[PDB]
Amino acid sequence: CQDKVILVVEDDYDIGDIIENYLKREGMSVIRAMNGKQAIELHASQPIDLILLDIKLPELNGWEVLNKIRQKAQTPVIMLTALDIDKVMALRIGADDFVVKPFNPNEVIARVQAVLRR
Repeated sequence: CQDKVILVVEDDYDIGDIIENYLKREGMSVIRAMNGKQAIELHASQPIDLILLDIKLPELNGWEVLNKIRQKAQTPVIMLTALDIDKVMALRIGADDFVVKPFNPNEVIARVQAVLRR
């Protein structure tokens, strides 16, 4: 999975930093988006292999963020979620996946690598 590019969409800087270093130490490249507008822009401009998307974003509803991206490409997504909207989350299995908050960062690496392999 070396050189695969992961878009990490997360408003909390420390959680994003934890995810980033775990992904980079496994050999992946990381691009950080702090909100949904940034996610849409960076997904449009960079070759992204997988999006890690926190549902809790400051202004946009994070499912319409996914919806907006999905109208464009079928880029794999792993949602970071607290587990409301249980249905739309079961929906994604699917090729996609989710990680429940709070999480062990090792779970993120495991699920990213699995989704990429599929």
